[PDB]
Amino acid sequence: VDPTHFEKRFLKRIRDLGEGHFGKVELCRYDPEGDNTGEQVAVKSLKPHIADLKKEIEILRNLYHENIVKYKGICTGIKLIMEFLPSGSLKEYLPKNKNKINLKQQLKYAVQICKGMDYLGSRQYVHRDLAARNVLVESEHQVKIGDFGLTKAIETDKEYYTVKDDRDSPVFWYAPECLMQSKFYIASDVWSFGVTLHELLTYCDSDSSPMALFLKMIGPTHGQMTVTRLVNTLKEGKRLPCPPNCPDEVYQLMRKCWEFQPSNRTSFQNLIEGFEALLK
Ligand SMILES: COc1ccc(Cl)cc1-c1nn(C)cc1NC(=O)c1cncc2cn[nH]c12
Repeated sequence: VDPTHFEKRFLKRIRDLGEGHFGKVELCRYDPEGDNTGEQVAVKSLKPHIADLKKEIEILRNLYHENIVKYKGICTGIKLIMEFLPSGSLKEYLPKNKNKINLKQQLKYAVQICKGMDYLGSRQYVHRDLAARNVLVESEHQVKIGDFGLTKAIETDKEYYTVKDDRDSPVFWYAPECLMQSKFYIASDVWSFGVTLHELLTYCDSDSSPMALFLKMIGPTHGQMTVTRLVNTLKEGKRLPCPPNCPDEVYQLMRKCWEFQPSNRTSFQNLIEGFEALLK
């Protein structure tokens, strides 16, 4: 028997966890004994794109890191089986736990995301969807990168992957090169980290979201010119403001993620040293 092969007949749905445009994550119990004693697992499936989910499954199967959600297996069409993290994402957790989470804990979460991202980077992968909604909460002390739906492999001796299909893109988290030429470098993930760091520092407050803040800067009435206006503001050197109660030294580390040219951005290794210096 293969412990990574899950039988559909024993995979019992409890409740929905969340959904995207094409994919959904559900809480299930894998109950072969039929008595509700089986382990609870997170299950990713496509709504009634199979090729992309199969590639996501193979990517996650070969990632092994404390700050990366654990692959458990598959249910053959296919479903992706992972460990279940009941606290859900930072987007859902932080607004409900401001009393539990202080700056020091926010900076440790920041270091944790950089380590998981730095490991993905070392495996020649670009995430392309690094946002707080994709960071899962293991406990009040630990976070994990929780989804790899847009992840792509960067070729050896090549510095980026060029994306053909940009239809479901989080443009308010995207670096200028991604917006202008659909070019995804590891430095593009560093740009997205800075935006995810802004979210985490504002406790994922809806009124202060990256989307809300940028629309206040560029104007909300440009329709189809919105990405063009976004690129214009970025070219002008304009950036997301300092989160309230965020010290300048943390803001300055965030500003280095957003250097217009990919080459001038601080790397994940560099950011880790930065946060650890502030924690000590
Ligand atoms: C990263 O999260 C998502 C990614 C894609 C989709 Cl389609 C939904 C969610 C989602 N939305 N929300 C609101 C919560 C989600 N997920 C969880 O709570 C969850 C818990 N334990 C383990 C895993 C693995 N993937 N997701 C997990």
